Amino acid sequence: VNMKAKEIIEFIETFAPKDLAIEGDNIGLQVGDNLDKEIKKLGIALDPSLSVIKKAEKEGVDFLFTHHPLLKDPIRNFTGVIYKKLKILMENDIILYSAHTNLDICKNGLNDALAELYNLENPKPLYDNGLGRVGIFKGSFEEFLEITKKYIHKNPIVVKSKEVDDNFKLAVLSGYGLSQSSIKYVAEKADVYLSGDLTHHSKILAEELGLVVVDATHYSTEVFGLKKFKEFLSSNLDLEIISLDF
Amino acid sequence: NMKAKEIIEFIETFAPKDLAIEGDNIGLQVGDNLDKEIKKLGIALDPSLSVIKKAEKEGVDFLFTHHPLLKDPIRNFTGVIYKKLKILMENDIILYSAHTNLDICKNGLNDALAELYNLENPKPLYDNGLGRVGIFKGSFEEFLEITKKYIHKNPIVVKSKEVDDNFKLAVLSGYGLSQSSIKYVAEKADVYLSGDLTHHSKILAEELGLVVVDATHYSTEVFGLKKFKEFLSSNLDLEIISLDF
Amino acid sequence: VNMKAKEIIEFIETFAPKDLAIEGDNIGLQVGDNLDKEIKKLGIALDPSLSVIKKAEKEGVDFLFTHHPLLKDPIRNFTGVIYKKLKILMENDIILYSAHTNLDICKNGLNDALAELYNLENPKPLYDNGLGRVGIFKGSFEEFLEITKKYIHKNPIVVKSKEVDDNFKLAVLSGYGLSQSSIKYVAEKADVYLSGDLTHHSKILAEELGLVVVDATHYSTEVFGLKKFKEFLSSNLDLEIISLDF
Amino acid sequence: VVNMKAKEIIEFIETFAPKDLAIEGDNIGLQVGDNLDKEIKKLGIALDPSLSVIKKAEKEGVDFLFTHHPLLKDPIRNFTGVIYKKLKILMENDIILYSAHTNLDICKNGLNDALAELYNLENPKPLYDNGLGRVGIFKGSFEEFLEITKKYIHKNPIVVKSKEVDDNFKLAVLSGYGLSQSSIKYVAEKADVYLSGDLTHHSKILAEELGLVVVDATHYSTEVFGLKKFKEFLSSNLDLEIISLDF
Amino acid sequence: EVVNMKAKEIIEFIETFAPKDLAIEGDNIGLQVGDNLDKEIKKLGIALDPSLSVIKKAEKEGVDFLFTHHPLLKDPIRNFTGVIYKKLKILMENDIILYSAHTNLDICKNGLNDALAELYNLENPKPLYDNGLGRVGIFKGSFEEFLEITKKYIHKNPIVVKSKEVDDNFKLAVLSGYGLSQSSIKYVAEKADVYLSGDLTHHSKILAEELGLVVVDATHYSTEVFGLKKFKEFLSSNLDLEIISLDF
Amino acid sequence: MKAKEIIEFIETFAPKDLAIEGDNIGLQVGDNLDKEIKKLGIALDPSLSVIKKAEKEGVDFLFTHHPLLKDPIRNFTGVIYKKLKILMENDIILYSAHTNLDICKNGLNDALAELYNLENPKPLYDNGLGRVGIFKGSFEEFLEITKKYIHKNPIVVKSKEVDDNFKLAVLSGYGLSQSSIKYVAEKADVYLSGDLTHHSKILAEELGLVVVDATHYSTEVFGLKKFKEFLSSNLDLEIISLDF
Ligand SMILES: [Fe+3]
Ligand SMILES: [Fe+3]
Ligand SMILES: [Fe+3]
Ligand SMILES: [Fe+3]
Ligand SMILES: [Fe+3]
Ligand SMILES: [Fe+3]
Repeated sequence: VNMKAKEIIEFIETFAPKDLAIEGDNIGLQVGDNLDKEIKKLGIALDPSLSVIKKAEKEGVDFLFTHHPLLKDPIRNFTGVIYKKLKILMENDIILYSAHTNLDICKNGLNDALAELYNLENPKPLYDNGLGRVGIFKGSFEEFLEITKKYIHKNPIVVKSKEVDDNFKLAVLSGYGLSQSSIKYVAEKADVYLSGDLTHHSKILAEELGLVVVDATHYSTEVFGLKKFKEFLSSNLDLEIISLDF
Repeated sequence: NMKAKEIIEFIETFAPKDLAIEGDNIGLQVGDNLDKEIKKLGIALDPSLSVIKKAEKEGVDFLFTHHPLLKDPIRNFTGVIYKKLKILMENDIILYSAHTNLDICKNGLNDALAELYNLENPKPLYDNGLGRVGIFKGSFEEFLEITKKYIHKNPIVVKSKEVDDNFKLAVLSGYGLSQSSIKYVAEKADVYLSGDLTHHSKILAEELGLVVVDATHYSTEVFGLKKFKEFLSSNLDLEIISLDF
Repeated sequence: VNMKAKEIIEFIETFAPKDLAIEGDNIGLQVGDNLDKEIKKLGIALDPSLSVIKKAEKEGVDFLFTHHPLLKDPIRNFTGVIYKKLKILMENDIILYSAHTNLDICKNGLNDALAELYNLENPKPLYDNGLGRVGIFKGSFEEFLEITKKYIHKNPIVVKSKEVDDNFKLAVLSGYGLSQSSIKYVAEKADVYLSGDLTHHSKILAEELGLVVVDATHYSTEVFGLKKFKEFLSSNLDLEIISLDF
Repeated sequence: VVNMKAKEIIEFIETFAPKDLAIEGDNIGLQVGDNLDKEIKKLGIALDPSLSVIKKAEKEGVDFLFTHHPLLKDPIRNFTGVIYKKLKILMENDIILYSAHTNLDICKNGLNDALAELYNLENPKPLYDNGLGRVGIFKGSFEEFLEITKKYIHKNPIVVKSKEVDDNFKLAVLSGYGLSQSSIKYVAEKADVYLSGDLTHHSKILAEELGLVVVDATHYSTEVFGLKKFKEFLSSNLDLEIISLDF
Repeated sequence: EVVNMKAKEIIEFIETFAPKDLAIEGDNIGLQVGDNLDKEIKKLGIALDPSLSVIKKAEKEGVDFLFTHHPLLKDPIRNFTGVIYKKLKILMENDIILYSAHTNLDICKNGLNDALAELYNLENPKPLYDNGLGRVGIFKGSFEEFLEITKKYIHKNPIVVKSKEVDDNFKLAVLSGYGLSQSSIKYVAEKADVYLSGDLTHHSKILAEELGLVVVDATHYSTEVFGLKKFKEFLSSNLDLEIISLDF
Repeated sequence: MKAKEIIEFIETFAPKDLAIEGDNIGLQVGDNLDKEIKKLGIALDPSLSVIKKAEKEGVDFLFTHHPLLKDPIRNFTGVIYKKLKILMENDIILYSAHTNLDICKNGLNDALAELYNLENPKPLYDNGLGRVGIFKGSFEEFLEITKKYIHKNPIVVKSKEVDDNFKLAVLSGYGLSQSSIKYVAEKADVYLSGDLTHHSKILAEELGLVVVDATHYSTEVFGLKKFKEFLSSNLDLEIISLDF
């Protein structure tokens, strides 16, 4: 009737194998010791934030799955916010486990979810490492925008660098894909780039290159696919599953 | 009648180059003969392709920008950088930048923000001299109204906690909302006004209880740049126009 | 009535200022959040080992002072031994604070304690960074060994590289001072080197250089001064103070 | 005689000297240019994209400037002085500047092969692992080797005569700068005589210690020999006016 | 029967037994000091360390080829004074060749780690590390029997960190030389119940106790000399050459 | 004289702290510095032929400008074996003063500045390497001095015309790196140094810097001869030169 933590981890890693993760990505077990324990309640979150972790404790979550890792940069002192987070997780024996870029890259992962939403014709990986998707959007720019506003984020920032003809090349990248080097790279591959976390220098670069950029936010472009992932888990596992920051 | 070198001298008197932080690519970006006579000065935030085309169109012969032309060095000349350099060289337009030295100098871009908010006892925010922090003598709502009226009509507010009157306000013009900046400024201020907020930084601010106001990179720098432009206009017998503001 | 964690820390840092610590040394607060909390029982240990931390919990220690830091190398995952250690400290809100090389180097610190035991004439810092002491031992090698056996370690390992005349130059370094580069450096400054943690290649180097090495162990050469430090805290603070691994 | 698009010239050149033959880090390919559909009437070839070469190109109506050496080895982020003057000339005239560097040194019938064939090296092999240089037996006397050097490459090469050289010796050749201290040490294990360019003092001393005979026929002349072969090759195959600018 | 050998023939024989490509990355194996390898060799000396006393003893005993396990230098130098001056002077004055097989001798079949694995009759032995250093397998006996073997054949009073109880038929890891660094302790704690090696220091002792890994320090010197004696016997059996040991 | 006293005299003239970062100056090969020295040899290079000659002529202390090794080693075979064997077997001390001798007062760069009688000489680089000042004469007069005192057939890169009373930079040894050409072109009309190579020649032409390559060997040996005379005037020692 009940699942062990290691069995949940096994199921997740079958869906999104850890070796799909890009170099250096802190995927896998973040916080935990005994993985033979039976799990009462699974929580899903975009971020292992202090609010999310307090909510997990509040809601009786003992297996906390997040997309973003707890720490990118390693530390050797435990004070302030990280102290408050670890204290809640350790005192309550809550396991924290992450699937980050392996969940972005895998089949039916976060980037596939976007490609399917826009029904990309002949989709291909955007980067060599498997991040992102690119293909033809069979419709007008205005229809593309409507889908974006309806399903992802209502007031996306649009950098309308040039006019966009019907049946354009659409690149999608869930999360933060709007770095300067990404703008330069994707400008060679697509007419329109849908992603998150636009900043000023990247906006200027897109305008110079004629790449239309749509910032539908880091949060919404990932949560769209995370919601799919949650349904997938719910359909397949005999486990109570809740979302914490979406 | 003014030579390019005396415009440069005037600017460098206001914002000495050694105020720029280590590694900042400040000073002459593109140019050769600085004895050249300058009839029309253009000021811009960005040396973008459209700014450079506009410079050429308006007959600008000295183009001042806040952001340097290149941050990372290159050794091939194709695409966008080719198009930009071709316009500058073809018209012998001098391109000169004052970047963090203009952020840091007295009455520079960060001081302009500190003065707008009338910060009491203002101090540099970082050791390298970037940013300002001091007491805002008023309510958070009064601080917001000033922001909306003079800087940006609808800033993003990450309202991480309640803010009492006479709070500590830190300001940094441009991009000051990196993850390490959020962590640092959270120890020094109740409210942080800057530009270019992204997701991980928003989350950090909420965790730390630092209220962040993103009035955009563009608007927080342009506010002080306009003041810098009027200063140049008051002191130089030169036609001076702005190109991207 | 009770003193706060921050005033215990202030007292310690007055004796051994953090800026005395050598470059890269992970000194100061290791684990903790609220330093305004009141402290009823201070525990002192050489090592923040798992057994020391369990003993702290068992004995009701709320402020754990150790000489060695919890971590030298930073981490970004929390499992196994470090998980168990942090869990005990955090669930019980035990503060862990360390003074490492700043306690080695400061006046009347661990190296001064050794120099004073041997009544070194005109003692000087051994290294430029302030680690270790060197001066004249006004007596015979045999008298020096008897002092070592009575006060530090009952059976020290002696690498008797050459004969030692009376009134020789003695270098002392508490803890691990017997690295290969230290042997070479100290051989130019002393006839006899008293420290801890001898290994094979260092023994050979000492023999080649004619440097007499006395390994009284890493543990005993630090514990000697740590006891002095504990007495000093006990004399000055109105606090219950116990030792955990000595 | 007809006009060619710039991209068609680049294609031909890269067929002869593929870019993936260039050693790690070498800045080969398009140096300065945007539109490669540009129509080319006159191709200029040079060893160096020097200021005098580029001025000569402008003067002579060159539309496509090929050089062996890249314009920049180390990247820059300011454009003043000499580089400003060079770019201004190239951009004002939209002259394309393209380079094939070590990929031209290494390819079949490239600059090093040209030397190896000149000396009729028996069973020639690549000298370095990366494919630079050639080494094989010279079937003749040291004096005959020197005469060949004098007749075809450079009239008065500097000879570091570290030891006597017997007939049928192992000869290593490297066009351009091949006389670094580390090259001397490496080649001394592989050859009796080393023909290259740009000898300096420490390298001379090292060669004398190791007994390696070094012949400095100069960086310029050892590359220009093969570059002339390359120019002749282009002229035979392309219906283009082709001129040389610094040789 | 007893004859002279050229140095290159000795080197070829040693490298057949312990190929240089077995040595781990960065290990300074091979020719340490020497020029002409056609040199005729009458007397081969074997040592753990190319120490000053070993090199003096080599000179005194007329050793023409000095084999050592540890290389003369780990870190490169560009000045020649003090002890290294004294050492090189003795070798060069007498043209004594100094040659080393270090981790290639640790790793090769019947090398120093195999010697330990065979001594403890390890069941189904495997390399302990990826690079081939060390061996690990089941010790078919009690911990006390393991300890008895250690005391009789390796070192009489080994330091024992008895982090936990050890049942019969436990997993034993062995590493000849210095194998008791902190990172080795952490690594081996996942692969064995008991770790036999040398050069224990305080931090490593604490870590072993935390992890429950039983550590036996039978010393760097003795855990290598055990296999080096085997190696010497092997050379003596195969080469018609006078062979002596210098620091064992 | 003891070796340590010779070393003391040299280091008083050319303190080791004047040497640039990373320069391997001081004792190269030696143990006992109480050794009695009857005969001192001076050389530019501690080459194998110099070291053989030192042995042949009975030299006890070998002073060289260039250090024995720039890059460290951990094996001793081939040429370095042969060199060390000669020095150690004979306990010949090898000691070097390299850039500290280039930089010190009346050192190798000052020797050149004094030969050309440079007006108001200044160090060329911040680290003290090289000298620059006005040459009070014609380019042709400068060339004549160069040919008579330094090197008979210097290579001249005549990048532009040179007027009388021009700014002259001098650097003994290897001063013609690409980065040096660019730097010096801002500070001088004419650059006198050694070891010219192709790319540096092209840069000098582009920049209009006249470069005179009087060779690495001759521009250092000129000042080394002066140093040898200075040692000879002051020390009661037999002193010979080995590669000049
Ligand atoms: Fe993300
Ligand atoms: Fe900015
Ligand atoms: Fe310690
Ligand atoms: Fe070349
Ligand atoms: Fe060993
Ligand atoms: Fe030199």
